[PDB]
Amino acid sequence: EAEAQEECREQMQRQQMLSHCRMYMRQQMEESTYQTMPRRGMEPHMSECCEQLEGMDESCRCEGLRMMMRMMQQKEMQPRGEQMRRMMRLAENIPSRCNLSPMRCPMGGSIAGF
Repeated sequence: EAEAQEECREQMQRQQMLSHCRMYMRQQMEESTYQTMPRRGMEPHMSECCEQLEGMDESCRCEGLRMMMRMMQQKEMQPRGEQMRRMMRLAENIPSRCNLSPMRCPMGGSIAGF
């Protein structure tokens, strides 16, 4: 855990992506029909949160998802087994879209390219 972690954690507050992100979860509920992300112009809902990570420092991005993921469920752990289960894969895809060759993640002093 690098001392610069504070910069990351602090910035996370600014990155209030969880608001739109939370909306995305709800969107998943309604989107339960079309949830399958189409190549032709993907859903903007996901893109909304994408900018936040994308705007968040790379090293901070690692901690961001971890903190946000836990915070998301904590804020309002949506109740759903089969439905949300599918969302899991989609969830990882959201940050993939903004993901970028990460050199090192100060999250527990990663070894390889986290």
